[PDB]
Amino acid sequence: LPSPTPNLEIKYTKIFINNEWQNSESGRVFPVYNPATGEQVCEVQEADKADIDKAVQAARLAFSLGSVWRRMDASERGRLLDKLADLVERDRAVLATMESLNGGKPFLQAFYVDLQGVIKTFRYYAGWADKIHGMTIPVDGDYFTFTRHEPIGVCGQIIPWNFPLLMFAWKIAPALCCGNTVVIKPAEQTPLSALYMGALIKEAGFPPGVINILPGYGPTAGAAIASHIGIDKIAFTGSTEVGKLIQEAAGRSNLKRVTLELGGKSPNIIFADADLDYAVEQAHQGVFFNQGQCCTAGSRIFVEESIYEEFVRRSVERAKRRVVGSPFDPTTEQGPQIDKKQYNKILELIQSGVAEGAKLECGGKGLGRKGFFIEPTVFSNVTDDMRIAKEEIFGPVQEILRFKTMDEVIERANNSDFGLVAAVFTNDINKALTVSSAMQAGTVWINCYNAGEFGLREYSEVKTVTVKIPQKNS
Amino acid sequence: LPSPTPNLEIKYTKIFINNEWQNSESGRVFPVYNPATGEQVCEVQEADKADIDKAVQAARLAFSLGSVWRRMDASERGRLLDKLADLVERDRAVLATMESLNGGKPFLQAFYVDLQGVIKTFRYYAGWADKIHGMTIPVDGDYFTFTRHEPIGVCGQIIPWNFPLLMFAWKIAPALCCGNTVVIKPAEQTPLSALYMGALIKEAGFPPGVINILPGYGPTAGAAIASHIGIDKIAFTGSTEVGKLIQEAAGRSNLKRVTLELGGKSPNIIFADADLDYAVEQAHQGVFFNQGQCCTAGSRIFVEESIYEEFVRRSVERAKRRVVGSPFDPTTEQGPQIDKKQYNKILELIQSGVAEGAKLECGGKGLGRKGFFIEPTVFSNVTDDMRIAKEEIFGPVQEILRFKTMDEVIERANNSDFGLVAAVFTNDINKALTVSSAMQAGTVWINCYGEFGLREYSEVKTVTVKIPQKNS
Amino acid sequence: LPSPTPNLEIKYTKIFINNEWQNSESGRVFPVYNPATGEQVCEVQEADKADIDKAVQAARLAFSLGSVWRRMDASERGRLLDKLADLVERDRAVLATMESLNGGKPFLQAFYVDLQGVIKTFRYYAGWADKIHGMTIPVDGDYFTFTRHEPIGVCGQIIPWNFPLLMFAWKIAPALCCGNTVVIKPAEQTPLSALYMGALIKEAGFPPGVINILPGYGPTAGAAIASHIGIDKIAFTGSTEVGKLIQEAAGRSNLKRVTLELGGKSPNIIFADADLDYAVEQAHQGVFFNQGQCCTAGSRIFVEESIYEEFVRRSVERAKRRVVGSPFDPTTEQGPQIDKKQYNKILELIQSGVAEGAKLECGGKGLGRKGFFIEPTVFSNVTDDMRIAKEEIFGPVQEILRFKTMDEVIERANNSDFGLVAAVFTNDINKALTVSSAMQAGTVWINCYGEFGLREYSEVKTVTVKIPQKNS
Amino acid sequence: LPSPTPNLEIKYTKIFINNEWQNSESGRVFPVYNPATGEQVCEVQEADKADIDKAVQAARLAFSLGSVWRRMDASERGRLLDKLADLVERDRAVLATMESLNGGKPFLQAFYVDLQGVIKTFRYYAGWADKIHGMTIPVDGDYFTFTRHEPIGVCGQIIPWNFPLLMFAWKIAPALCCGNTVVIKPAEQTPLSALYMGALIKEAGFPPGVINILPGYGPTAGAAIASHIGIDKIAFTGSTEVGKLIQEAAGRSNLKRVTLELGGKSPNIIFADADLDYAVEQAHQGVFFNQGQCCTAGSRIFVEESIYEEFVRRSVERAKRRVVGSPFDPTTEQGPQIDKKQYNKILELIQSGVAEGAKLECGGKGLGRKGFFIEPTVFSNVTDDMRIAKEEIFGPVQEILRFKTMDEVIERANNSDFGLVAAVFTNDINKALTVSSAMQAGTVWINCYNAGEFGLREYSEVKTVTVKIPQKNS
Repeated sequence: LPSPTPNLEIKYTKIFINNEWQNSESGRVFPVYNPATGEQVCEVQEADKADIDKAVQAARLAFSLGSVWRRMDASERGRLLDKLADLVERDRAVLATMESLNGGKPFLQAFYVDLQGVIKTFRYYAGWADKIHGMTIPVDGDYFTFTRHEPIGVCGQIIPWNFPLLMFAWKIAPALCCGNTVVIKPAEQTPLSALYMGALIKEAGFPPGVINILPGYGPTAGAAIASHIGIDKIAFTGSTEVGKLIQEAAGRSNLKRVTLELGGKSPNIIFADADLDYAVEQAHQGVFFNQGQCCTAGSRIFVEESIYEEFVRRSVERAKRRVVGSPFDPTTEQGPQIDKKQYNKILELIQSGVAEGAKLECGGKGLGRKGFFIEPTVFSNVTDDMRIAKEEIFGPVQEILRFKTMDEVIERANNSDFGLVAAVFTNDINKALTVSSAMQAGTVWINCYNAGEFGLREYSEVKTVTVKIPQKNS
Repeated sequence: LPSPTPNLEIKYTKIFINNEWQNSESGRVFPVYNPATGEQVCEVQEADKADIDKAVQAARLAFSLGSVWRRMDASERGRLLDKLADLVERDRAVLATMESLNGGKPFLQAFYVDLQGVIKTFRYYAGWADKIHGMTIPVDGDYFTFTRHEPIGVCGQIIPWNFPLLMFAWKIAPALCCGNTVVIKPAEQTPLSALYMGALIKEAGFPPGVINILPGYGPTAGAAIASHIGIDKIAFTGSTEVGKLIQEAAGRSNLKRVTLELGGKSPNIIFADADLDYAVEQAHQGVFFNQGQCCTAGSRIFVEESIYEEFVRRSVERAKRRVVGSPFDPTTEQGPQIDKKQYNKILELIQSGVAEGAKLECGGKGLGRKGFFIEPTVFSNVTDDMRIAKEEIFGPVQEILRFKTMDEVIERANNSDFGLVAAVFTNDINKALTVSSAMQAGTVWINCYGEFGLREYSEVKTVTVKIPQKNS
Repeated sequence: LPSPTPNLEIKYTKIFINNEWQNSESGRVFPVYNPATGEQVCEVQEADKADIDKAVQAARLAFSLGSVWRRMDASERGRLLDKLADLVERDRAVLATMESLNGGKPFLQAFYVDLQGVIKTFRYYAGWADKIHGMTIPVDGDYFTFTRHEPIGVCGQIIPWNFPLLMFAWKIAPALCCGNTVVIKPAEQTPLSALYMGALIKEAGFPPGVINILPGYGPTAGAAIASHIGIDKIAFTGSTEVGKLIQEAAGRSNLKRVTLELGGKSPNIIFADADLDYAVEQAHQGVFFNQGQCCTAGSRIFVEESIYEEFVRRSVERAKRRVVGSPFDPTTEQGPQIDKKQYNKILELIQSGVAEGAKLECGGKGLGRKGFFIEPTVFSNVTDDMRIAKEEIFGPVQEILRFKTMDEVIERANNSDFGLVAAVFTNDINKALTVSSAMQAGTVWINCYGEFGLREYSEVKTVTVKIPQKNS
Repeated sequence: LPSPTPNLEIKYTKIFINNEWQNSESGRVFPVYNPATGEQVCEVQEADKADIDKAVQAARLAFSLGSVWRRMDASERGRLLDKLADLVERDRAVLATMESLNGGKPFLQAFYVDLQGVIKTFRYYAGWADKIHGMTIPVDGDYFTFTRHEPIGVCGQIIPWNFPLLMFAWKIAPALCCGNTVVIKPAEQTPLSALYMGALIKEAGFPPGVINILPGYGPTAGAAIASHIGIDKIAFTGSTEVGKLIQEAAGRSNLKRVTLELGGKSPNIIFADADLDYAVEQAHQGVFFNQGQCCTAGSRIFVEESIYEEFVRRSVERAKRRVVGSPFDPTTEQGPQIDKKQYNKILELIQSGVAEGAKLECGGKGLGRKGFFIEPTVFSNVTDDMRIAKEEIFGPVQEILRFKTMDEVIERANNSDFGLVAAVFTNDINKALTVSSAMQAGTVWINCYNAGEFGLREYSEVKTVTVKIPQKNS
């Protein structure tokens, strides 16, 4: 029975470089708004190219070949990750309050899902730190070769406003596990949760310069990370046309390793043989989750002709009963959207689909004054060539499409540019295997929908050393 | 459209040690029988303690630090294996013939199944040779520790008569892959296909003393290996009673590494939702394949009450039409059993099932004089406590058991001592996953009937170095 | 500057089954001896066959398919291991005091060496719990195979008195990491450290029956674990002549998986180019550590003819300055031996070498009454054929041997039967690399003194599914 | 005692697409020169955007879900690679000769060094084909998650003239092992060895469109690949500034996965305790191997002050006796350089080094009229700031520098941009392990220089599939 901490103070507003709280070099300060009311919560220092340069120097130094962070036993790098989890657990009440206040997401969801995840992953990568193994290879001739997994160096990290803390956790944890020093840039709307983490990082005992958090805008602070000559690696996560400018700015600078976690459609495929009670509810929480604005989920839903009639009826009854309101209110399932820019971008696409063919089953407009609330929207009779089908909506809007054969859904769901996640609902083995295997998706869910070892391969680099031996034996 | 080689000659009948063909120290010679007629095929040299002693010395020398086989590149070890597959591929006709003539298994099945598995295995492990990797561990303090995966040494191997050539492959390939030297003992009844591999091993250009093949009996040849003080490792496969005698005789000698591969019942589970036409056929092939005498097979088939009536009625029609006769004859599905000992042991168990309540649907008796043929047998209304249910029959006899709930079969199929393989037939995801996860078995097949293989043939040697200063 | 807890009373002296403190079924209670003074510390419940049976049934239940220990997320098995480490860290002073009083080992070594290891391993295996991965294999035909790494079941564990708590930690941690239930048997002389862990186990929040501790003798409680039909695996550590009886008892029982961790010599090799200051100190601590009685270390040390003269001089001065006395006294380097049985067995072998050829440089006799104290001993001019060289001494006695060439040591050090640990001291790359590779050993240390461990505590399960059409 | 095939017939000169020899779409034909004499060997069909378009369509068809190459067993992909190695082995004489005649490499070196590498690589990846394993993860909750390793798709590969046939094998083999399809572009100066491989690809019985070979120029054929909207992945190896244009043009088209393999300096470090006879020989064959023009090689050598006098005196005697001449002649150690463009670029850098202080011990000038022979060159008393030290000379020019302490060389050798390969010569363990660990390189050789699993990680993409189960047990 946990509840949000009243009179929440935003104590940490300064830039975190080299374990020190510093002001901005220009002196400029940007505003952070509560999306639930529109009201300004506080002000945060605005980092720029000058601020990045200080943060890279701090991270580069913290990484040199005599550093506290390099002399450290790998097992202890996990220990500082494990103690970080303790602090996130201790301050579970207040971090979720920030994530509910700043992000907009309901409080109970921030406590039971988001932070649970945040805590889980830190403990996970704490376990990995002293288990990243290389190999010994029996190459030809009188030689003996082996490999070390070693840290890349200074890692630029840019995240969005979707899951400010989870994105922070999913990017910080793997990097430190492998022995890197991090220069991170949280979203211009949601830097608060990332900023509080700075206090826990200092408290957990992370060597100075290891993690530098720089709040600010994208084309300013973020583009400075992408074009920085002293950064070894960038890891971006967000939108496609911003992602295209990242790899471009990297190739002209110092050819830093680029990793992108871009958006893209995510089709749910629901067959007739699946149980209706579970299939409807899991697909409803797979579109509307976190107000609908997440790259991990997908609004696109393909339903079989036989159960299409019943599916719509079940869906509309979940939308007419979904509680939408205050993020601090324990009854609310849905919160507000992030931006005025976002609020308007969704309505544009809703009113696109209205005049384009699809049937407005429920909702459509905004809920009312203050915040960026949109009443739950469900569309029926959606086709592939519609604007709502190609460009995915990033809000509380779900599309219900009709399908006949198994070969039909495969080619219709696969029709997407780089980036796909799949979700099948079946009790037929042969159907599930066929669909999951033919999906051109990174991740395929079967009878579920909610969002490892390969994760840390992008945060360490191979180093193959070979030695001449006097005589080789097997 | 392949066919057996007419007027086959068994050219290789001597002991294979150090790439030479040697006569037995005693001079004694044992017979090898054609299980389809009872006729004597040929006479093979009989290995004993003396003969095993010479074989170990050949393998110990081939494993020494200066040796060609140790100095050799890992990639070359796989090269030789790949050449061995080549030679088998070329002689696929005659090897299948030997396997058929000696082992009873019908020719086409030994060609397209057994030898396909032989060729593929050598090909597979040929690829593993230079890809056995150790690791580098980041251990606390100013240290750097790495592991080498190194061959154990002389590996003693004893196989049954189930799949004479396949069992030979499955044992030789991984051991040679890791760079060991072998002393192998093929079952007394079926040594022929193993001894031909002797020739191809020399022809492929394997260093002398790497593979030593010794035909002979169990308590003479086999037990000499298990008790031998100069053998580093033993890998046995066969009956449980003999397996218990392996580990006991190994512990009282040098404490050599033991890998047993014993029998054990294998339950086929068939739910109502699965397709009948496929289920009946694959479960039929799950019991009757290779004359029923295989450790990998499972005689007991559980069928959901709903389809039980139809399943038995289908299962009889596949046994009434099952062509049983000459292995060389291209039409025959079922060859003869291996032994008089086996032929009698099966018949005994059938008349147990008859006089204990189970319904003899078809078969039950032997076919005719000469050979060891048993006509296909289906038992209906079989319960768990019956003699035929507990001890698994090693022949062409299938049991069909009634089951009600899912919770029932899981407990009932779990109720075995140590040997388990599973087989489920379902179209339900939740049913197939919840059964496969709950089933206490080594392998579980769903709607049908590697790397971890070579872990038993190499030993880890972890080396740690003291470094001046540690950096990540 | 940590101190032993003054009036340490043994609170936990009962048998730990199913998270409850139960008495002995027989009612008999055995005494525990302080090796520092010879006094009786306390009395502990003597477990027997009937005590084993209850513990097995308790561990079997906590492992059944519906159990809380089986439904538990693997990451949360890591959570209970990591929480256990906390409790050891919190009671670090208390548990080190028990290990010093009962084991005999100096308190500071118990706090900084023994218990640090204990904590570190519980933190290391906590991390592995949800990282034990199987694999997906692209096999031929329209199929899809994957492997599951699953717990074995009930695991019997028997450890010596060498590092009572470390041995407990090194055996408990991996087993639980893989989801097993453990029945462990600590040494008759050192059960106290193990039983206190029982209190930390229940406090940590381990499900009832998951870990069962049983204190007592060898042929009683130990053999009963070995010959138990309900135990799926045994893991023994100790002497070689008891390990031989373990495999035999297992093979005549239920053929449970056997893992033996037996003794065997551990040669140090010291070349002329090595740093004399570092080499003398590390080889001295490579014999005398934990009063000499450790299977992980080794008494025999080969020194090159060039530096042989100086080595003896440096070696005798480190023994003449080594303070021996009370384990609670912070100044003491060496404690007493464990037993009257041990004390006598060491002196027997000392005076053996005196009359056999080796020169008594120092030590030789005991220190006196109360406790089993032996003064540090060094023997010069030792050959391979001596009784002290073959049968390794398990006490505070080091041999110093002479070697001429490189090919000499490798043959002389290799000459051992099953069980070796090497240690090289060199600043020549080609010398170190050729010595460490040619050494027939399980572990080799260069200029000093994991993942593969948890494989013996899990079993592979391959599941293969038939698919409509296979694509790469 | 092997020999080159006299009166060599260059039979294969056309474009290779769908196992069919096609003339160029434009019709144009470009010349291929013998670098030993300057004389024109033959005329090859000139590929361009039009030519590439067809090749991609062939590759895409060979990759579709129905295709033979897709339905094929993993082991049968290994079978084809092994048969290709068989055929290379049979044709070892002509493939070496083609390499020797076209690339300028001395025949006996090309037979025993290069083609041993070509054969051994096809053999090696044949073995990997059916051993690309995924995982099964024990993820929290009632779920079962497994991963597949699946092929990416159509792979675009561009290679240089350094090792025309080794580079071919090194790109083809891993990509084919993982089940991809290939569009490969050999260097304009050495396409012959790669084109001949076309015939052997068809002969081995590779499905049509699995390997499409296109000989041609960079800006035409090469750049058509990096821009194509239907190529999933690109692997480039060559010069840095061409690589900078690859990652950029890939990010402007379809965000295809980019793997670069650029050059860069490679420092040899020789300590006093090392054996002079072996060290001088291996460091000499380090620089001068394959006419000094290989990214794997390293021109700059640091020699300890104590032995510096002897090392020069030893190196000057090894260069004076180094027989340079005709590649077909068995005696010759060194062939000609590949280009007039390359020949000129090396000479420029030499007289740069002469005019900058360094001591010209031997060589400097070219050898004669016809071909592009430069006589073995040794520079003495070189410093870090010099033009020859920063930019690596891609020819037969070695540089010998002096150093005082271990700390000095580690800093001096680490001072490089991106690419690095190290080679230490010592008999001291503490010296070797300190340097090998501290060196900011990818590969480090100890006491040698010379000619795995991590190779195929770049040619397949992970696919996680998670299943919801009724109840989870251990």
